[PDB]
Amino acid sequence: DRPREHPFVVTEPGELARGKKNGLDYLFNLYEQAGKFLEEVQHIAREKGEKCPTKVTNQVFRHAKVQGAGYINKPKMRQYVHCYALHCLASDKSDELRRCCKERGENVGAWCQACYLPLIKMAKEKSWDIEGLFNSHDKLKIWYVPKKLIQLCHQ
Amino acid sequence: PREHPFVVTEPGELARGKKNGLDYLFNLYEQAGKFLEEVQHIAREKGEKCPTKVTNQVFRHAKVQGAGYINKPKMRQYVHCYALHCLASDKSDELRRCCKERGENVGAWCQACYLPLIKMAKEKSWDIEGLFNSHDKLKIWYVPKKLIQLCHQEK
DNA sequence: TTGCGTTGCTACCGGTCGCTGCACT
DNA sequence: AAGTGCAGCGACCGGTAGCAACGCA
Repeated sequence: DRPREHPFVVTEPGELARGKKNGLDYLFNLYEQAGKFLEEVQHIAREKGEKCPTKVTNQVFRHAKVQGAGYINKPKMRQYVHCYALHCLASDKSDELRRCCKERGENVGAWCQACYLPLIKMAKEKSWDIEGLFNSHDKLKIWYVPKKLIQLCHQ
Repeated sequence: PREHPFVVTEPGELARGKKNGLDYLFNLYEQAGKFLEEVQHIAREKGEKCPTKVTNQVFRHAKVQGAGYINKPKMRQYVHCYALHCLASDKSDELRRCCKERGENVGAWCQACYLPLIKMAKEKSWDIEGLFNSHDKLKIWYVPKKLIQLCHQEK
């Protein structure tokens, strides 16, 4: 029971998946879901007067799992947060990057390495990486900055 | 079961009854060492990765070897003090002898053992890692976070 | 006995490498 | 199916907060 899911594959905005595979608009939505689990946990925290998370803790993951959403797991969500960042911040540029990678016949893996360079430049436009994630956008607030992003960002 | 609480001691000065001295403390790392030695060897024979340092595996090893008394959090707590004993036993010992006068708790002994360390961080251009890497022992012990930042703050 | 403070160490955090499982010749 | 290439996510890592338990008041 509770089986594995089929791989992601690069899509244009709006585009739907090719059967036994998933699109990137799905991927983004997943994060939004995670959000709605953190919402649920936070409520379960006030009641029972426990400490209120503010971010995605392993708890939340555990929680999604038990309500049957294992598809929201820790390593995946980290694997692709750099991209969720891109989508949230400059959906414009995410969208274009998706097209480019689409018509160049890229796999999802390349996309990941690709999505880095814009973010870097966006940081150059600003300064503090954390700032961006740091409650800059209500959606990106709940997620931790990845380590790699931080070090490389300013180099 | 739960080890007798640590209590500050001069060099030598074997403690008595329901307590353990600081010489015993340091002897714990010495032991940990022989466990890493044992692990390293096994890995070779089992053709797996041989660690340069004391990893969760080693701890687990010892527990099996009935030496739970060597555990992760503890060693970490006191890792900074051991550094001193290794590097400048001279200075460590004086810290200890003084501490017999005031008869403070181990908590004090620790949070104080730092001052002399950071002093050594100077001269060596705050290359703590190098410093640990210098001694034959210590090598096997990951520099603690506090030390880096608490040193870094001064910088 | 009665209660507290200190501290040993369970138990879990946030991170993530690299093994499977899966999709195809 | 065996073989290869991808990628999901199990299965740990290194850290450390904070509860019990013990030893002392």
